[PDB]
Amino acid sequence: MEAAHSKSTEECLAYFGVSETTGLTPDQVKRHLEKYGHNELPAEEGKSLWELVIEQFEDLLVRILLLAACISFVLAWFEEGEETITAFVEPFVILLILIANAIVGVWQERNAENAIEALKEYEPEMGKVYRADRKSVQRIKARDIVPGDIVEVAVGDKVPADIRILSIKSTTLRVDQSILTGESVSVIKHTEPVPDPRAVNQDKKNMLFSGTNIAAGKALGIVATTGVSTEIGKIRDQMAATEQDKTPLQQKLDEFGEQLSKVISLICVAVWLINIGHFNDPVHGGSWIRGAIYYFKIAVALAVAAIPEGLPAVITTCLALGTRRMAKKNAIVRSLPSVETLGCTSVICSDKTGTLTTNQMSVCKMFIIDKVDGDFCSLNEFSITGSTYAPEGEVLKNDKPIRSGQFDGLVELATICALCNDSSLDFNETKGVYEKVGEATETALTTLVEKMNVFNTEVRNLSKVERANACNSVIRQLMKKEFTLEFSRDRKSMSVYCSPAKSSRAAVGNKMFVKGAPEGVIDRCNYVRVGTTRVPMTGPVKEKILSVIKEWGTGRDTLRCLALATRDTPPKREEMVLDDSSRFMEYETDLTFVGVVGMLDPPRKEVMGSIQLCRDAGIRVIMITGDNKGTAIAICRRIGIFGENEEVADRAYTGREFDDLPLAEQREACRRACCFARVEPSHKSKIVEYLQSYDEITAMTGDGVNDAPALKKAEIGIAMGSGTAVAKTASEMVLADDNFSTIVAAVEEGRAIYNNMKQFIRYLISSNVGEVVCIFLTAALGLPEALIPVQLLWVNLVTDGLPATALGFNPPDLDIMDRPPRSPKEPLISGWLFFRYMAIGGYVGAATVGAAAWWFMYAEDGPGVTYHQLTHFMQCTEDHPHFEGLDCEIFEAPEPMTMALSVLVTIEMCNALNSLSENQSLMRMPPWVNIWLLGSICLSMSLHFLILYVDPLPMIFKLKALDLTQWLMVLKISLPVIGLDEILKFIARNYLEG
Ligand SMILES: C/C=C(/C)C(=O)O[C@H]1C(C)=C2[C@H]([C@@H]1OC(=O)CCCCCCC)[C@@](C)(OC(C)=O)C[C@H](OC(=O)CCC)[C@@]1(O)[C@H]2OC(=O)[C@@]1(C)O
Ligand code: ALF
Ligand SMILES: [Mg+2]
Repeated sequence: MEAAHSKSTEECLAYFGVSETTGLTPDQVKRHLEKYGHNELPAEEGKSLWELVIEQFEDLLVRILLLAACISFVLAWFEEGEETITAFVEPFVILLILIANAIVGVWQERNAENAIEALKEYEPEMGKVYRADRKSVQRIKARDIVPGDIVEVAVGDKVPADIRILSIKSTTLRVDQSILTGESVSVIKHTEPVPDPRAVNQDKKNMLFSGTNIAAGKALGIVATTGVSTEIGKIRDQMAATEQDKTPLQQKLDEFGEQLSKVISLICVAVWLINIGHFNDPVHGGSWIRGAIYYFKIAVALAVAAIPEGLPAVITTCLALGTRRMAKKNAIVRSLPSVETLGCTSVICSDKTGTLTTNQMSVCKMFIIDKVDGDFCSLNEFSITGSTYAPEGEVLKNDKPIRSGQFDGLVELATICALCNDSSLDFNETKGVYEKVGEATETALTTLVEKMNVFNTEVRNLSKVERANACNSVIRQLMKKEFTLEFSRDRKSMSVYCSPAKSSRAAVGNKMFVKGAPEGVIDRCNYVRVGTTRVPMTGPVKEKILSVIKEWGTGRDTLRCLALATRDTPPKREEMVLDDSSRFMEYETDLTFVGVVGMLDPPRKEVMGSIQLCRDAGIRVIMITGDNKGTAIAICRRIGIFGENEEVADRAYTGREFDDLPLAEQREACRRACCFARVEPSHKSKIVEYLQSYDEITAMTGDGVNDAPALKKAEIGIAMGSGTAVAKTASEMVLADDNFSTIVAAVEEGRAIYNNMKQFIRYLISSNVGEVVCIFLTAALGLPEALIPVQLLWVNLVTDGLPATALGFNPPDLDIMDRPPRSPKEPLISGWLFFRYMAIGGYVGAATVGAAAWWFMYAEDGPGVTYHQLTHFMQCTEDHPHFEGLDCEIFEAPEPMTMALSVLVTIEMCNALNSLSENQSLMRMPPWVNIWLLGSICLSMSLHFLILYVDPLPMIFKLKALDLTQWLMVLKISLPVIGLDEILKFIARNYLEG
């Protein structure tokens, strides 16, 4: 039944045609079970052993790299009897690399806790229903419950399905709806219909939602919806499909892969445009069965030269080290790519209760009557320090430490708070902190009495376990609580009947201690406490009291105010009907006013300063809470979201107010307003979505189950350490210390890491640019293979793979948190830098080829072979009278290819030094700052020498250890790339922007 809250109790029974007295018939259960299904959220584990491997090769650059491997494999059979020592190594290596990068990712992604499974923990196993089978209550499986079942719930039970309340058996039905609102405050329910068909969950006070637990009371109701048709089902549904969108950096890499395929499939064709002059002459020495292989030998040569392999290993390494670095800053990272994304955060959507606050009710203000004289009435106001449930704090009279035991009014005030209280305080020995037992608004009273200590009970020597209820127990020893007149809706108040300790039952001295809403209580007061004396409640007195409650109730404070009064002469114990709540108000009349306490969920001390740091960083903070707007706006003023006296008429909306706005004005409101209160779980994710339509990298912080849809939807989901498991499993990061200042340091790292990532991304790509040009020349000019598609691999894995990771330890800027967040669409290479790295790629491509061609023309151990005959390396064993010189097997020798490799390697060792900064010369900024970069380089060099000397290594790379004559030439070609960029750096900082 949709919108059962809008219909009456009798209208819901008619919808299913079920008797409230008997229940569903076994026939009715059969039909409903087939129609609506089982009351159960569908489990979901998308990650399987096979499907996690398939998605690894879904990358475009992987597909291109894969094909080459296939091609490499095909072109390995055909080989002579002098070079057949190695043939399958290149394809084998490509395949191995492909598997390794893919395999590592799975291990760093498969290890993920399923959020839906955690959500199903809020699904009870058993349920209590009434059916036509047996007259007694049947306890069956909760999944066997169907819409129409007459379900009974009691105190401590967990609500199985979304239920329309039929009858409340107890006086009141208190319900904890923290899974939907994020507030643990008990909600008093009723059976009256809620006319508004668009009312939110906080408004549906006649409904019982699945997953929630009964705080107190017994009730009977009818099932409205089951399974995914419930409010907790809507949470489950929003936690499916594409859980996380690609990071802005991944979008840049995906943009790179797309345009890279447009180039390789054009350059190969560009070479095809060149090879025309050879097809003219009628030659049958190289038909179509051999002349087409030349295009596949350059395709795989351009593939490994274009695709920046090794980069997935460098990024993963840098991100893994960044996690451990942030781990020491109490920041647990569950998703590595979210690190880069957090640095680009411009908007932080935050939760109020438990996140911005401590989720621990604290009484901070209280006043009693000072003196009364006619129209004059002064008060004794006090302030209480402490933001936790712990008995740590003092009472302040005009910001002075004054003992509460002196004031007789405070002695009676503490007495009421101790007795008229169904809750207690407990010290968790495992966690080492004080926790509440019962109602939060009641444990606050327990904590207050402990702080006050009106009888000066020596408690500084008691253990923390015994300290919890020390001062409260002292008061209990004075007054024996006979019984309590439980809370009523017609009263908005609660009283307890107490007799003096060690006294008869027919004795005189019993008292009733009342606690409730200020309006109703004060109106039922006819007297006023002045210390130990009593004066009549007059006009001016009542008005003065109501005035202060008005101030504490609304304003910069906005406190939950409770009035405290006692019945000096209560009815006799026998003349009080306890089975009738309608008579309780008459019992709570002729009261004597004592005092008023004010309580609130206090903000954390490190929040206001943190938000300011976010504002200084160019990041705005928005509050999205399920709490009421009144406290929401107040807390916003307390932490700096709103001004102390700023007009926020059009800067704060409720859930219902937000739903009334059209889609256009809703999207706009997310950019204007900063406070959204009394919202459903779906509202939070919708606000994030709207902000993501402005291309804003938005983050989400929370701790509750109702935050899960927003935590998942946002780019960076942040969960509190002392929060729910659902919140953690649906988040990217977890604040272990529960500090909001941790986020500031996390963003600082996120910006610092990316800047270092912004360097070796350029370093590896610029290397690949020089490799493509190198292959483009030798393929379209006539020269033999200068660099084979096997050497490049080791270059883009070990030679360049090490200095790239070494650039991840570059010293970050000092003004990194004084600059607004970078644009998500900001390109890595554009403008002058696009031309700068274009010249470098052309230099490396030229330098490399020249080196291999230097071993021919101007050589020392090579045959003088000029350019007029060097390009025709194919015509040697088939054309001798026009070409002979020396040996025929010289073009495919392991000597000139090593010369090109030695230059390429040495250049990248120099290019790594140029990649230390964007527009800062090496002369100005010392190259010896990063000791790690020198190190990567040295290791690589040795490796570059290790790959030469150790004979079983140049066997597969076709290399040769250069002598003094050949090496020295390398330094004379690679080194002037330093001065090349150096000028380019000077121009960009003297003609553009430094
Ligand atoms: C590595 C091999 C090169 C040849 C290549 O294909 O990359 C291009 C291409 C894909 C882009 C270009 C390359 O374009 C060229 O260099 C033009 C080649 C013409 C030569 C022919 C003349 C005879 C990048 C490399 O140019 C240089 C000059 O820096 C910069 C940048 O790339 C980045 O910022 C790195 C992203 C990982 C991209 O414009 C990028 O495309 C866009 O999506 C970006 C944002 O990616
Ligand atoms: F703690 Al909330 F909305 F879940 F403020
Ligand atoms: Mg919360």
